[PDB]
Amino acid sequence: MFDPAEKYKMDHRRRGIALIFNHERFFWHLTLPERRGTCADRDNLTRRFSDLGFEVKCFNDLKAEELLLKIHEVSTVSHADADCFVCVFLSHGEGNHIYAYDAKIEIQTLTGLFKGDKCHSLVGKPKIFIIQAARGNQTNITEVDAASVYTLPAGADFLMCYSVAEGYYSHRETVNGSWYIQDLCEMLGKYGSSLEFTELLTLVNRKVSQRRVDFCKDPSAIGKKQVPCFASMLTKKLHFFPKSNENLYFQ
Amino acid sequence: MFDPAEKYKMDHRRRGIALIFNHERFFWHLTLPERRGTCADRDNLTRRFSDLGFEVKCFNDLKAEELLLKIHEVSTVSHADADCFVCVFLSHGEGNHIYAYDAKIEIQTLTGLFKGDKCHSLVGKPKIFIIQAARGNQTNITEVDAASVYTLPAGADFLMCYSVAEGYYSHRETVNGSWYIQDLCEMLGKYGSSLEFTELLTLVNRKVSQRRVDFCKDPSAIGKKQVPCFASMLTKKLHFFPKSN
Ligand SMILES: Oc1cc(F)ccc1CNc1ncccc1-c1cocn1
Repeated sequence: MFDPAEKYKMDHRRRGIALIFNHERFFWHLTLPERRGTCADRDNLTRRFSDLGFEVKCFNDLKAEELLLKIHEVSTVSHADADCFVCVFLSHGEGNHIYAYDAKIEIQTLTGLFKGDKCHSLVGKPKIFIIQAARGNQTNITEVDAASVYTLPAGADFLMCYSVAEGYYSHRETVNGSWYIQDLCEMLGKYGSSLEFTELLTLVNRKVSQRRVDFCKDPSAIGKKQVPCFASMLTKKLHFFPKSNENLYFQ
Repeated sequence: MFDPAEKYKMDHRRRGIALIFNHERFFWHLTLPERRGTCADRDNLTRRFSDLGFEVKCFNDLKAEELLLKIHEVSTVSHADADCFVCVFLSHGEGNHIYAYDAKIEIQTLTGLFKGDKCHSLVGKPKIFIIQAARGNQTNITEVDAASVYTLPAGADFLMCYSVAEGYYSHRETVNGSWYIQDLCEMLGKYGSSLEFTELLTLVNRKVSQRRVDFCKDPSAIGKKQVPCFASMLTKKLHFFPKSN
């Protein structure tokens, strides 16, 4: 019965939830810079994921306790009537940690909450994480952070998506937002509803790698390329085809 | 004129080289077990990559010096007339290291040799690494190792492919070979020449995740699932369509 073109089942009543944890400022005693532009990212993401049928829930500058609570909440709610789950971090990070407002959180513990064992409603459905996180270096300027967050995998049917890989650099325009998120969102706009999601993420890798970094306003920001990646542990093709909502309840 | 279905150019004279570093035994003072079965893997890989047009070059139980030499050799030869480059490690590993016969080698330094800067002939062409490596635990039995090798990325136009992810377990049958390699090679056989390579690797993730581990001859090998992954830094679709000659 084995099928090389098998797709994830994306015919549930609702598409599912897209969390967006958005971090602009941090507690003084962490000594991390403002991520001026992260709001463009949040809004651009919010729009593109909405037009794909996600209930988008944004959360600005949560402390560790608040963040762990809101994400544990979402893991224990039923996704039984949902196609998939998306979770997005716009912050600083280091190694296997993302930064909340007040301290770092182990990424494995956030993905761990949606592992088949602990969230039955999502077993066999895609769990996509998107992570725009790097090291805080210290009108519209382009700021550049060094890659810092390990490009971890997660578990069966997870897709981990990363702004930048080891040895490369992450770019954020202070008005237009992160290079990764701009190009992710451009591709979501044009191709989200037709293309297989990893096919799309590959276009994002081209779009971002192709961005030139030879003629730069800061002389020290020259020759710092951005190459994003993704770690697929998906088992099927993933498409976000428009859902039929013609005389149906999808709330 | 940006194109969402853009493919890597796979119309060069030759397909390219597939290295296979194959490690069965290790120096006494490392205390790592025989990988009985790794020869099935090597032969199965050799066949499937040959039928796709690769010049396959296997190397059995090289010491660190020998391995670094053979792979530096290959990085400095011209691949100008080649579609891509494949490199395969069948060994033990830990963190960001693969085991040669006599000591561990930093994976970044092996991938580093094919980074655009250092190997011009391969810039903009896919560089695929496939890594069947885990922690040596100590007729046809199924042996089970804990995942140990970090699922690293590499650079523009690299595809890093991994037998197993953090928290999961890697299986090798002592005659039939590694679960990952069996299912990789089955899929290469059936679909290698038609399917996009990441589409294929995804089938391998299904095939291997689906392998049941509830009714096992060893009671202690029960409930140890295998989930492989891949870290794509590819920028285009990758197909191994039959070359005309
Ligand atoms: O993927 C894994 C597999 C395992 F078996 C064990 C652990 C990991 C996660 N580690 C990483 N993953 C990707 C890039 C870097 C790391 C890294 C570097 O240092 C510490 N971690």
